Amino acid sequence: AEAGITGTWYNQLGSTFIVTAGADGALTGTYESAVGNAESRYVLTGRYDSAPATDGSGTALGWTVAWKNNYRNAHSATTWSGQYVGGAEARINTQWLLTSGTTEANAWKSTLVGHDTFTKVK
Amino acid sequence: AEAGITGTWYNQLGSTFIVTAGADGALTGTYESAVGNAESRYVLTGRYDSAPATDGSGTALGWTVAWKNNYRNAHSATTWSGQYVGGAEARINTQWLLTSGTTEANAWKSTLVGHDTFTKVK
Amino acid sequence: AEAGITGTWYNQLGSTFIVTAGADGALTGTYESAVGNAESRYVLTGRYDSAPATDGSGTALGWTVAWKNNYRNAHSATTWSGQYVGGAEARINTQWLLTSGTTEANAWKSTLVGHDTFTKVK
Amino acid sequence: AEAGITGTWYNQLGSTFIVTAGADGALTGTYESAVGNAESRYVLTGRYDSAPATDGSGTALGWTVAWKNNYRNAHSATTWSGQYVGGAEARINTQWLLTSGTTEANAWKSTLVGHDTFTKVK
Repeated sequence: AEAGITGTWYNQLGSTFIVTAGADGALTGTYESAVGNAESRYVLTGRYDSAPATDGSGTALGWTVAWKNNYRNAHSATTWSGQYVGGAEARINTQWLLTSGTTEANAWKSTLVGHDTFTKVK
Repeated sequence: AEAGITGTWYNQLGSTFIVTAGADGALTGTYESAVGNAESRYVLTGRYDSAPATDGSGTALGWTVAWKNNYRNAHSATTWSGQYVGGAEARINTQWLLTSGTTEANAWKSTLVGHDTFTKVK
Repeated sequence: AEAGITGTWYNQLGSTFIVTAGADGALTGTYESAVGNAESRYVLTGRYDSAPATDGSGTALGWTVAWKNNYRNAHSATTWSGQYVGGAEARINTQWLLTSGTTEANAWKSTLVGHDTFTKVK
Repeated sequence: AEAGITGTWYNQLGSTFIVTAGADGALTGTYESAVGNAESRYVLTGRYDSAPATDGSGTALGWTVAWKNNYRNAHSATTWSGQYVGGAEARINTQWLLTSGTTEANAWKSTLVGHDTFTKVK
């Protein structure tokens, strides 16, 4: 985990994120998107639970990206929840939630759900 | 947002979290749980998208908590995605994803989904 | 369960659904919405798992509604997953997934997630 | 849709389901699982929204399976929400919710979320 999490990751839709896993469970870095009302790099922050593992289990982690930078303000934020699996073909499997700021009347339709798999190879 | 987000929040199950919304979209603080394989305070980190809003919309935000501290290591992490609505009865409505580290065979059943509403009053 | 599930249910946003729980796990009925690109009644079909329960547990169930009737065709369908809890203040607590038909390029943003609580009283 | 939906489908974990799409939006069939506290075939029921589509969009659909048959009673039900895409390599992409019957104290952890992709080839 940590050492193996640090680095560049790519998902199936062409997005990339670079992260540094800090000794005490922190994750900091940037996310560069491929889809959405995104454009350029956005700051990402999150945490991971190291014990993590005498039965080859994954390391649980999560992070958040608010879609605002100096070129765009999409009034939304996405959170990814999943686990890191290391080795030859290390990967981070996640499920995500994207919430948009809405009026109270449209709040029932404010959150989208999806999944993404990230690899060290693109 | 920001100023109105900073402070203590409580949800329906008795959990509490104290957060500080930083000028440039950061959210940092601690979460003290009521349920789970949690015990005491855990560090939380996240982001919010300020524009946020000439049509009284909510401010989108999200944060992560890895369930590890000096008393417990639950090998899991939870991410909350939602929006802040201010005013008299300000609230943060969220949907969350809790992922546990599993072996590859049980990864299909590694993530729980739920929702939580936080208020300034408990 | 079954007998206690049969009847009319109302949720917080003003929607209503009438269902009949059949002896062998079937659920059939109609859903009349309050929000969405819905208008009138739609057919609903689903299943419930009866054992259900010497430790007052809920009865797991789920159903689907395709948003097409003789007045509207929203090209979408919603599925509700949850459990029935009987008694004085019986309720059905659910989480739902609403998927819209999209082109392959927008499929990442095709599903919304939410929750609804239904009661016998409106 | 309909005609193209009728038939046998397989997902990545080895499960199979046979479905018949009825002229008026109904879906009926059986699901034979590969994972879970499942064993054999279970009845499935659902709906699809036909318009469906002059811009090659998918057909939205959903179905439910209660995990009870003459050999097992797992006290749970799963709902799948997604869309059908036809052609050479037709597929049904879905997100699912699996709810277990729990006591009120564990209801916060009663629902698992995941995704599955089904193809006509296994």
